[PDB]
Amino acid sequence: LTEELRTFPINAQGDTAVLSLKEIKKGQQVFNAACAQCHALGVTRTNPDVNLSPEALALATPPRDNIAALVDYIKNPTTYDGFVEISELHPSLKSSDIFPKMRNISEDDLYNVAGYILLQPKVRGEQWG
Amino acid sequence: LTEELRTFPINAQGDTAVLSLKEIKKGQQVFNAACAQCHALGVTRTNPDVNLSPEALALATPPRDNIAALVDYIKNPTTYDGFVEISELHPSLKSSDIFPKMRNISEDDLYNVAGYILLQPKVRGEQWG
Ligand code: HEC
Ligand code: HEC
Repeated sequence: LTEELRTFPINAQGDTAVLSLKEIKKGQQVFNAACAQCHALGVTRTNPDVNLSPEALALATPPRDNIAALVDYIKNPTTYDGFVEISELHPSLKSSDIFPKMRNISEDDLYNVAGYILLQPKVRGEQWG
Repeated sequence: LTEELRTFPINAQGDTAVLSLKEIKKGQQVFNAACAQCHALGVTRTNPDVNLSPEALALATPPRDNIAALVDYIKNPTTYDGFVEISELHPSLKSSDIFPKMRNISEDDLYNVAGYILLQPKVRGEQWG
């Protein structure tokens, strides 16, 4: 896994960040623990269109195709059109009541899961999402 | 439990229906199995304002203060302002994927749970919601 594949847009301004492989291993864990229930393989079980594929992410509002945007999303989940807050029903830090796995999640983890999500299509191609 | 307390508005047109106590016992079961996780005591764990109290229900869009409206809600969940469908994240029949307890739910059950929900404030007063 070259440093190239591990280079992702950290924000929407185009800035790049190189994540360590270790962080990605941790992102996967958090992901497999708190997201795989409805997102295994980068899909969205109950909403096929709003996937974890680059295309879907890029077309979200705002685009969720960069680490910052993905981190924001977990901290403050919103519908695809991004105008209705769904933190009450979607896993988030203010939703840890009905989502036990969100009680010990830290920014570092959010950062890692974000890198993990963005990594998958680079390595699994269209198998992801 | 007189037949009076068991008289509820079946629809928004003001029609009344008298449910049997037996049906209410069954509604409670379905409720305790599929709703108590976020609605025990008629509350909404992750959204305090959108409760199961008569006032909140009556102020929903459309009002969810009659059996038909409540049944519709479970079949097709929508935000409080009733304009965003949240069946993908809220228990419903098209949401039974992530909500196992919704796989064997029948209209009869929906009808019973609806009666149960509407019964609680009549017997628990403000303790409910
Ligand atoms: C089921 C209970 C879910 C779990 C567990 C997680 N997510 Fe989810 N997510 C879910 C739905 C039904 C939706 C669509 C909401 C809508 O109406 O738009 C989503 C969406 C996302 C997205 C946005 C996808 C996109 O814009 O294309 C992301 C970034 C996302 N979810 C990430 C994510 C993560 C990291 C999770 C774990 C912390 C997670 N989700 C859990 C349903 C569910
Ligand atoms: C995982 C959590 C969860 C479960 C389980 C759940 N609900 Fe909800 N429910 C919510 C949330 C959160 C809302 C608020 C949605 C909104 O308006 O944004 C809600 C709202 C509702 C409302 C509308 C309340 C109002 O005042 O308008 C009703 C009716 C309702 N749920 C009934 C049920 C019933 C019946 C079940 C079971 C079949 C159920 N819910 C299971 C989380 C849950």
